[PDB]
Amino acid sequence: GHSYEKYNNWETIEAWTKQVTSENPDLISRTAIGTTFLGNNIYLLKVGKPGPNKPAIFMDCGFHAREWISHAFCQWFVREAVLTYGYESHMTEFLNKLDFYVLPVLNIDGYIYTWTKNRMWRKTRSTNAGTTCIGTDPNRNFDAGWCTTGASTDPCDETYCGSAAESEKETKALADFIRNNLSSIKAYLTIHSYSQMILYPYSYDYKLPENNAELNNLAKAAVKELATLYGTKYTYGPGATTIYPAAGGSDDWAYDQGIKYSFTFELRDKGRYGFILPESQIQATCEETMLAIKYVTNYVLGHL
Ligand SMILES: CC(C)[C@H](NS(=O)(=O)c1ccccc1)P(=O)(O)C[C@H](C(=O)O)c1cccc(CN)c1
Ligand SMILES: [Zn+2]
Repeated sequence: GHSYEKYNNWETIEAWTKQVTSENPDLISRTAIGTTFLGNNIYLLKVGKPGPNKPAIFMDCGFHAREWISHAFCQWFVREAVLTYGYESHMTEFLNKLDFYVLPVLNIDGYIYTWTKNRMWRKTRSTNAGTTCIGTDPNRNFDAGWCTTGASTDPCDETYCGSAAESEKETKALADFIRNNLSSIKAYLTIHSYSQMILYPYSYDYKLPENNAELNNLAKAAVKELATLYGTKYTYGPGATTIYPAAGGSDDWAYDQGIKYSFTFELRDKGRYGFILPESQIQATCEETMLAIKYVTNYVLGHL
């Protein structure tokens, strides 16, 4: 069965998306936005109090298969939203005024592979012509300085950028959805681990975003709020200098679409456990991360 303080396999997460929706139809609707290479359904949960128009914030988890705390956070976020609506002032206004588009797992095929074969798998599980090597790095597969830096053109490498921008069914599905709903999406948030960072554009170039000062002030405030809960220290800044240059990322691509608030989160930890974060830290990690997400949400709403 499903637990919010354990890592859940896809079969369980899938059944969870159905159950949590069935149990909260006045706050959640579920749609599929596409299929993965291996035929799994890419679910999207629209969280919020239904109403005409409504702006939105898009958040995805599970870009990279082995980053299990990411998948855990999207689920945690959804429960928080539904349980506290009507009782906590901020979440109530949030869900009244806007929708969160939550995509609990993008790279489902890879996630399954980490459960069944190799816990440290990263990429998708699509085949590549002319080689036995499997998979593309989804966060090198977007049309943002595609494959110009921090990427590989070799299918056998962990940062393979693919045959072309959006060559992967999953990345195409996400890009198609965001393009189809551009007018309403005001912020883009993508969840990864590990390193304890909040990153903003650009990662494919050392150039700074037009609203760099605002984004830095936002990231700084968000990390301060996150630390209030358990003292967890994050760093923040543009992708290229805060971690390293990496072209083709979803956050850079979302920003260049005109989504002015675009962030990558790198959750716990700093490398003691790395990708293999113990389930005993799921609760604390998700709790402090909620604070930063809600802070960003509060800000974005005030600057519509
Ligand atoms: C521990 C994390 C820092 C992950 N890095 S990693 O798995 O150790 C790694 C190791 C070797 C090559 C590429 C990535 P990540 O979440 O996978 C970092 C991510 C990416 O590589 O896609 C990243 C890096 C630079 C900029 C961004 C923002 N678009 C995002
Ligand atoms: Zn990642």
